[PDB]
Amino acid sequence: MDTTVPTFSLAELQQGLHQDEFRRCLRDKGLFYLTDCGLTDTELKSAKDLVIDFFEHGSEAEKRAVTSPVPTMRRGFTGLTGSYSDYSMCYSMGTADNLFPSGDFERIWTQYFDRQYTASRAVAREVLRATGTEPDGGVEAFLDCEPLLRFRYFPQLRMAPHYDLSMVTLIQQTPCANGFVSLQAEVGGAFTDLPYRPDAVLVFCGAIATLVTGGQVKAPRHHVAAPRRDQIAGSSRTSSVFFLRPNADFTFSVPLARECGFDVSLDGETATFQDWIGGNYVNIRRTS
Amino acid sequence: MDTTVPTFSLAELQQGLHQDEFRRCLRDKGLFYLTDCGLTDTELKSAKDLVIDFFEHGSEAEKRAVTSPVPTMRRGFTGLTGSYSDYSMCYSMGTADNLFPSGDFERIWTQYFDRQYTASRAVAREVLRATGTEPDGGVEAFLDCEPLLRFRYFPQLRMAPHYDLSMVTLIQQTPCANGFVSLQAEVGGAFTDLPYRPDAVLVFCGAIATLVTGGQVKAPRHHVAAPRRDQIAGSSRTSSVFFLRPNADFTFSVPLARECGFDVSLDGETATFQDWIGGNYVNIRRTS
Amino acid sequence: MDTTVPTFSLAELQQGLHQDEFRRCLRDKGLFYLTDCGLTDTELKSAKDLVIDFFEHGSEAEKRAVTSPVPTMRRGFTGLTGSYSDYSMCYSMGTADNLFPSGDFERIWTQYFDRQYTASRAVAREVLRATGTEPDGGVEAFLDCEPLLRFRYFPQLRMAPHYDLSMVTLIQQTPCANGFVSLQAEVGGAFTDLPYRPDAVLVFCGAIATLVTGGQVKAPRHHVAAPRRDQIAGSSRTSSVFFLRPNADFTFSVPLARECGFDVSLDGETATFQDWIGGNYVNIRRTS
Ligand SMILES: CC1(C)S[C@@H]2[C@H](NC(=O)[C@@H](N)c3ccccc3)C(=O)N2[C@H]1C(=O)O
Ligand SMILES: CC1(C)S[C@@H]2[C@H](NC(=O)[C@@H](N)c3ccccc3)C(=O)N2[C@H]1C(=O)O
Ligand SMILES: CC1(C)S[C@@H]2[C@H](NC(=O)[C@@H](N)c3ccccc3)C(=O)N2[C@H]1C(=O)O
Ligand SMILES: [Fe+2]
Ligand SMILES: [Fe+2]
Ligand SMILES: [Fe+2]
Repeated sequence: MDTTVPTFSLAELQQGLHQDEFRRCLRDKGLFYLTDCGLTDTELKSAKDLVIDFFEHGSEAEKRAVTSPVPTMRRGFTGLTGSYSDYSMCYSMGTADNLFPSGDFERIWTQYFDRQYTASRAVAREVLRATGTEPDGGVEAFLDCEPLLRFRYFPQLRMAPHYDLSMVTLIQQTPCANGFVSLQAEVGGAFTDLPYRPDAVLVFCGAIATLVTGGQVKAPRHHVAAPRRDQIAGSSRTSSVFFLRPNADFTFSVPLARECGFDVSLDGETATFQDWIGGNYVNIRRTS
Repeated sequence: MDTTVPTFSLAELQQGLHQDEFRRCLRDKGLFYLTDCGLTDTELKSAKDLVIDFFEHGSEAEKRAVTSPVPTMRRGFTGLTGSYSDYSMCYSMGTADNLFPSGDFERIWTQYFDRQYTASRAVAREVLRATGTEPDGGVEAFLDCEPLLRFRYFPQLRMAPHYDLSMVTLIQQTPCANGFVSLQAEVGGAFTDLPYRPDAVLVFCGAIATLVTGGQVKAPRHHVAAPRRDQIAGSSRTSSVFFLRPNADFTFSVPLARECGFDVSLDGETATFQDWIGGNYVNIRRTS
Repeated sequence: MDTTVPTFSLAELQQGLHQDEFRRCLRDKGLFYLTDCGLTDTELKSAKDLVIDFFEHGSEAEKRAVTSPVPTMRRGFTGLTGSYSDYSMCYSMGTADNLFPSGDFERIWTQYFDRQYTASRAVAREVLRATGTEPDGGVEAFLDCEPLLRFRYFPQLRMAPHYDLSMVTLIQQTPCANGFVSLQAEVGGAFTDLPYRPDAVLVFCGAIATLVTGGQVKAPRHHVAAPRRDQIAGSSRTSSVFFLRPNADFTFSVPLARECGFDVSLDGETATFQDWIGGNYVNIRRTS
């Protein structure tokens, strides 16, 4: 195996190009960079700009006003002697129930969310087409789902190894000033760098892609590294992480789940996502 | 915001005093000290006395006889080369299925439990009244619930940051001989000391208060710190932690849950506590 | 209490010998070594031989071909700059859906699995008989279940303290060249060594034995230690861990569960294993 993380143009895939390369990428790697999907650096920088201003310059009171009463990191702001936000701050959003610091932030972030949600649906549609997969209930009902967007600022592991439990996850990063590459994934049994690319988004396949396709798609393990010390000046970083997550009522075959590695304890022949994961979303999982 | 942790007299709240102060405390802080609730230092010391004697002087055989066959810390004693109890010992009780080292311990601990359970119900009734909340099924059925009391001796973080998943949690501590203040909570985005007060109990609102009230009550994050070394002589401590926990069949609105931050994966319009958390109680949660 | 970990011959127990000793062992310890159960060192070495050859000498491509697309450690190979397998490698199997590196490996490992599954059922039948226990639905339907076998190579804690959630767990180890004893369990409130025995398998009772027997069987806590440094040359080791796990539909009394320490949040009077643990198997649990 070439252990190179590939790149695909969404526009080209949608035109039927690179069918074998894409399908083998999904089976053997389960991650790739995606160009030509409507996600520019320019917009990343505009959404990034307005939230970073809020993180640095918003007051305790303004933060409070967009903090959920339970600290779940589902919507709004999460700071996370001193503060939980010493380590990192988060801003989360979905298709509704959002908490916005102002009308300007709302306009920018709604647009950014919608662009990520469209791209995510679109790449997912290609993963399903590439694998000949018709979800129970059909493709469009499956993709009209329960996305979660989290943007996270890290001051100068960071994140332990895990796989995602999404259909797909779209990641936009900003680079470390000092060049350190924090995001890593297992490819060919070894940890491969996943650097910022100004022209592309990183796609990880998650365990729901494995499930829905009957095991035709790998859900790779990945983690976020921390610098040496030679590299701990200018080591701060941000990431925009978009989880395309199924509806609670997403239904699948139990015997099929078993065949691809899922250690289910489910009686009978079909089950729902809620049956499997329970009554709260679980976005990530460790192999341990 | 004043980030002072307030104190309320339960007797005064029950007479309708400090309505605005209490309601704003619940919304903006979700914790407070409570006086005038039937919980003296004297009784803490009497229950504390008899269990500490058991911890230090009870034999392996006497410990065994009040240890559950599965090490869940639900009832009885939990020790928790050498032993799991090197780090800490626990004594747990509920409204039934209790394991008591003797008739004297049973009398003292039953009375102590009942006083904490009454106070917990009583403060919870005030939180519900303050927020205009009628639980599905009514107030009294909601409060006749599944409490758990755990008393824990810590030898000289200790507890990672979390919020509780109770309606309310009542905490009585004994101080460190050397003055160190181990319990901390986020208030105004910063870690505030929560010291022993001889005349008062500390109340944390938990995520069930947030849920049942439709988001009118904050569930604060809190953690237990460890000394410096200048403060690691005389750093042992004890805490009595009373979780007022809903019945499995406690029913709530799914859309309402979503509106206040709960990242539910629940199909349809109502759900039960068992639907949400699953078939075992989960007492605490991290934001991570 | 004698805190010696006892040994029983399965053949003798099946003939009705040592009834009191066995029953008191289950109640007070919940672990023992088992001889005369069809599990030789010779076979351990033959299954061990062929998998260790695969771990050291199988290629990336051959590993890939027996790796599940989701990294669950349910079937096949789990490696677990550099690799997740730097720390340890795993090989997992069940009664079906297995992934085998070759016809020779398959023959050897199928036979090894079957021998462990037979021994596990057989010792479990004795635990149930010793405690006068008839599972809902009868003994044989209960024991025709969902086993999982994991073989794990550890290079030179390792495993945090936990109890198992199996009916029983059978452990075959190979020793450290340097004599260090990694596996430890709580017996008499203290950590007792559990060394390799060439003629015997180690049996841990799990929480399902506690549950099904109404609390007549202890589920002990255990952990895997790491050497000093004087003992970190020749500290690598392997273990074969067989979990005899109930069917999803295993049914028990909720009030009875409560009586023995299980902190269930289950409405009504009976429940299933799936109700209690959820839709994925959970093999181990910490007291924390
Ligand atoms: C590696 C990842 C793709 S998944 C991981 C992590 N996951 C989350 O925050 C997610 N659990 C979350 C969303 C909303 C509320 C609570 C929590 C995240 O972000 N990391 C991404 C990254 O580092 O690139
Ligand atoms: C911060 C807290 C209010 S909640 C936290 C912790 N929680 C538990 O022990 C509880 N999970 C438990 C009860 C019974 C059986 C198993 C476990 C506890 O005690 N700490 C309190 C404290 O330190 O003041
Ligand atoms: C102490 C133990 C008896 S249980 C513990 C651990 N558990 C597992 O690997 C098990 N969770 C597993 C099986 C399959 C897929 C995912 C995970 C294991 O192995 N250790 C044994 C040991 O060290 O002797
Ligand atoms: Fe991830
Ligand atoms: Fe707590
Ligand atoms: Fe174990």
